[PDB]
Amino acid sequence: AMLYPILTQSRMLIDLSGTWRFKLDDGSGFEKKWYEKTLDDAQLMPVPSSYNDIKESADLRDHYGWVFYQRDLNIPAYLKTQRIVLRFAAVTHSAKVYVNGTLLCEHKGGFLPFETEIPENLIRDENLLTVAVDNRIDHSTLPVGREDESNVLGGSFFPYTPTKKQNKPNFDFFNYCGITRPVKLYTTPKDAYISDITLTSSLENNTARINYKIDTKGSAHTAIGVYTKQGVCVAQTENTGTEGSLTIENAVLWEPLKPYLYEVKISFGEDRYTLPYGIRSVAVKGNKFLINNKPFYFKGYGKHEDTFPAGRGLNMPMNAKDISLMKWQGANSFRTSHYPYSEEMMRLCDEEGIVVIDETTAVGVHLNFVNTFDPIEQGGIRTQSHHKEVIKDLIARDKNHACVVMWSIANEADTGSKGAYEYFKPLFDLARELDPQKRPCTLVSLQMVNYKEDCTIKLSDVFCLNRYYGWYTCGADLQAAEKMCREELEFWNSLGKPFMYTEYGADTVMGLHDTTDSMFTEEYQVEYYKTNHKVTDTLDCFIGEQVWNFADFATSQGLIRVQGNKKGLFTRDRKPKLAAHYFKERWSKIPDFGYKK
Amino acid sequence: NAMLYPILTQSRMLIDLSGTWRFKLDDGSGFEKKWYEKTLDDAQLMPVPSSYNDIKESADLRDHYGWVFYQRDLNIPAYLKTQRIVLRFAAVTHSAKVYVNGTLLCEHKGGFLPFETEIPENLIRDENLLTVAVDNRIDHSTLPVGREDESNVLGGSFFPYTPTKKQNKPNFDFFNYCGITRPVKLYTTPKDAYISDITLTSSLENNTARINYKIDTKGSAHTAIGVYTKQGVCVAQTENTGTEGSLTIENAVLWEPLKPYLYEVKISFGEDRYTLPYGIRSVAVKGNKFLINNKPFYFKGYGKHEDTFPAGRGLNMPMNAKDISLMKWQGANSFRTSHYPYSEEMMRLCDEEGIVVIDETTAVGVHLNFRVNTFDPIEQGGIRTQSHHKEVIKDLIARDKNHACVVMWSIANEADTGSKGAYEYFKPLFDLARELDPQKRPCTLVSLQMVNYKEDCTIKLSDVFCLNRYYGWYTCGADLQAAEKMCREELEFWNSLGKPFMYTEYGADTVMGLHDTTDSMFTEEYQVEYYKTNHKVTDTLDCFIGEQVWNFADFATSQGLIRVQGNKKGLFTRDRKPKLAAHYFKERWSKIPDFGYK
Ligand SMILES: [Cl-]
Ligand SMILES: [Cl-]
Ligand SMILES: [Cl-]
Ligand SMILES: [Cl-]
Repeated sequence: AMLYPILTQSRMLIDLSGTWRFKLDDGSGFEKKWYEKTLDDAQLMPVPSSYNDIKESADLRDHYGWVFYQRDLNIPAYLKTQRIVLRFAAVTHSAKVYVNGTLLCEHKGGFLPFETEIPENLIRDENLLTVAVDNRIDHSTLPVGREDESNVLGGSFFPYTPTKKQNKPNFDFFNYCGITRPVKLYTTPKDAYISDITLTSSLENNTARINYKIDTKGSAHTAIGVYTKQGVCVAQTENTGTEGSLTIENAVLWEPLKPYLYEVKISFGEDRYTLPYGIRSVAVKGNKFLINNKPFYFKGYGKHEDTFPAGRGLNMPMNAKDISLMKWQGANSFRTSHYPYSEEMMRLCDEEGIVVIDETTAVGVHLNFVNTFDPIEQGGIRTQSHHKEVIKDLIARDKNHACVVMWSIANEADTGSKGAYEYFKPLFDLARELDPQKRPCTLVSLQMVNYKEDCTIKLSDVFCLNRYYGWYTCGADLQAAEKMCREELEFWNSLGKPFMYTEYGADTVMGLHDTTDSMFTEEYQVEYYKTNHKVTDTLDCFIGEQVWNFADFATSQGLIRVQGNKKGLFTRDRKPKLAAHYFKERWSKIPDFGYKK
Repeated sequence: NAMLYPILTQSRMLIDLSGTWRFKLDDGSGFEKKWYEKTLDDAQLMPVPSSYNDIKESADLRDHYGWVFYQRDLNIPAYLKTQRIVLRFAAVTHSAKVYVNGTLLCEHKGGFLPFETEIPENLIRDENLLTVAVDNRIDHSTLPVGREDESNVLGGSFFPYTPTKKQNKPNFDFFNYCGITRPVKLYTTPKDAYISDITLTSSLENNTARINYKIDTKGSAHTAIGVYTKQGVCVAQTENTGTEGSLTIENAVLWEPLKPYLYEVKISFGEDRYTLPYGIRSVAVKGNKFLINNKPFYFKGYGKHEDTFPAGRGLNMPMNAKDISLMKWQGANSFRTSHYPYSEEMMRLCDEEGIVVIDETTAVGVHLNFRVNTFDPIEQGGIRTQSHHKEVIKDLIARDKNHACVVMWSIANEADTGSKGAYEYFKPLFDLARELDPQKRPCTLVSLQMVNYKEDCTIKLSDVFCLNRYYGWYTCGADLQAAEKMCREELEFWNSLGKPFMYTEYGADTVMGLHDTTDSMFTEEYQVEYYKTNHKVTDTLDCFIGEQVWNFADFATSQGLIRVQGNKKGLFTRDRKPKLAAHYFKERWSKIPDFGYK
């Protein structure tokens, strides 16, 4: 259970972000127990931020292993009358958290929150908070790191021996690590408090019924009230226990680009918590993706959390800039490729009416780009257990978001190979079991020669395809790209279920131009997209287009990465390429609902 | 006036109120209709802290004239009422009205320095609204100055036209970024006895390092002070002490440029607890030398701006750290807070990192003639800024007095200091700065390039002459031989005065990616040749003790025919990428020591 920490009449909220001490592990930090004392001979690092790009050091950017963050934590003893909690919104990839040299918690998974109470007895007059952060990835982590597998995107013409041991990402984006999202101290009443809130809605005529389950610790009485934005109470139930329901007459529905959030206020004993909440329905019916019973057409992007110089770190001005650009362009949606995004972004999307495909950290689950899904004993991928935990934690965090309409279980896994169905079926079953709203589930399909053998066909409610007709195949032959595109997409269209692009694009360096089709130029990016839409616009089961990518982003180094991935419609500093203007024109003429009715 | 930086302590809560706020442009009725009394209706959302101008894609918002309203809910525990509850605004640009529920709590003028107000506990209901109205308007009474009838010298048209809407008329180059620029926080102290200010100075005579302290308090209680090394070893302490005293620091390590050392000075008063980082060092001007720890310093660095995309002037902690890392990579040791006080987070980071700072007021644009003279009597049209200028000096020194990194106060940038009345305007301000700084640091004003440079009143006022000169850009453009000759003729006059002088600005607009082997303005090669030409002169002058370029990085400005999407004089681009000249300076500054160059 991970409610977003907020300031309330029963809950303090103390941000610990700022300038922290920082030290690379030299192989002796745990042996010499650096967490027991002030870090010596240390640097300074902003928190929240990825650490890789803050300095000018390749040894720091390309570090392998642990680093140690630390700050002083001097708090009033009178907080000891309350329950005291340290919340880590995200520490990438793995964390060990120490207060005064006592290990308080550990966490695996770099993109979801975790928390620990501080035992009263540990809090001295002066305290040290130390966070050790591990950046290493392998066959057991999500995202996956290679072990003996070859570098496909960053391969040399002639092999060489690396100077130092390094991570081997099985994914494109740069392995930004550190204290990615805010660290905060918060409090709740000690004896009785709210641990979780679950809300589902049903629309009977113009009356919404909101079913609630309020999970609590301790013995007290539970109450719930639903308020309009302007502050009018529209439903209230007292002494309701855990489960109940209530109704809102003439409810205002949350719609894409037309958001409406009620405020759901909960009391339990002395505890107070307010959750914003939008009322909307999601259903797949035939080849339609229905939001509030209307056939939606996705217009948008796969994104990354990527800005300079914080890397993956929470950047709230850029989040607001990015949503503004989305509305400027006529987009209505994006996918959280390839990890859960910050709660601050997710809550902002609820407020702004941006639809979200919420995706796990499960990218790189692919050992043949020994079978990927062989038994662990025979060398198969070792991620399924953690994959289950990620699904649990992602849905627990994001279940109440109106903006989340579909779960993406994995990106570009080896879904055309033997054992893939056996790996994924329990994960799809888990997502359907745990999501109270029973939203659609998908996996994001890698381009593959044997596409009819993609186990997505047996599992997903929507088929989500990553396809690069005119880039990774048919480059500079867009007539051949159109023919190859049509041949495959007519197969998917024949299945009668909704399908969409979750990735399609062409690397494009701003400022490169040619009137005559030429890879990496701004004009070719436009022609690539025109060619694909010639096909997709004729297919009635094709219900959405999300480009790769919203913006240029950092990646590992190699011969096909021109200082990162250049498939953005915008540059890394959010400037529009020619194709950004193309999509503004195109999306201006396509309705959010009823394009393919 | 006293403004200790808010920190989390054993006696003090610190609750950051930054985040997503509601935001509404005023339409002329916001105060008449009392928008602050209810939830903002039909509002937008805006991140705090940030400038509001670049977050959306709206020219009407970017170029808005007048007021905007920010608002958020403020639901806090009633048990905080056993403490003193304070709302701290680190900066609201330019002027602010702060309401809790329907009640005006405070008003502030001055967009770049903090202000705070206690929240009366009777005002705190079960649910509260916090509304902040923010005014962006500038004129002859604000710092920075807005033009009234004066014409646009950097953005003039060939043919006059009537603007569609009334707009601000900046009398300064940089863009008029406004909004809640820096964090808003709630903090608490004990009610009955608390620390209001701490003043520390250093004494280094007789081979003995001592810290002198003055602790200002409210209420009645006992005072204690201890000084601690980085590793937490107490090196001096006393309990039940006076408000003023001194502590000897045995084995004292001095704060040095690029070799910082900060002690932790821990103070208690009653139940209140506060910790101040502090670097021990001396600053003095003697003859033609700028002495830090009695050694002859050479400034290497930049005039900066607080400018990043998309937050504008807003606090950007990752980029602050990036910028310091780039300065150290380049071999710089210093910068100037052009043209306004910077965030406390930046200043405290400079103390931690060993970056020397020239700390400048908001007084840019004090110039009505770039016929009424700038410093004519107010009643005949002269500039109306002197009263606020005094307040800014008091507030700046009160905020930054304890920083080792601050070695000089800059009283104003490019004022009309060659005109009649300038000395009379500035003498009380130099006197005030010298009276109020407990460390009595050097004072300067930053000198506009002017034909009659020998009449610059800086000569009668300043401890260091700080010159903005553009030999090879705004004069002698594409004639660097003439630039060298003109530069030498004037800088030999300054050298003949025998006092320390330096460049605080010099540079050439440079669009990254434009090149020519043959001297051509706006190319990366010309930027290098411009600097080579200037250094041919400055390296021969024994009283020239510092070079700060204009600018660290490209930054946003008002629109016009000589601003190629902002000011392009950065050594780095706005996204902090090095131009050819940034590599030139890395090589040059690598060969110039911080001490003993001249
Ligand atoms: Cl990627
Ligand atoms: Cl790609
Ligand atoms: Cl400027
Ligand atoms: Cl300039």
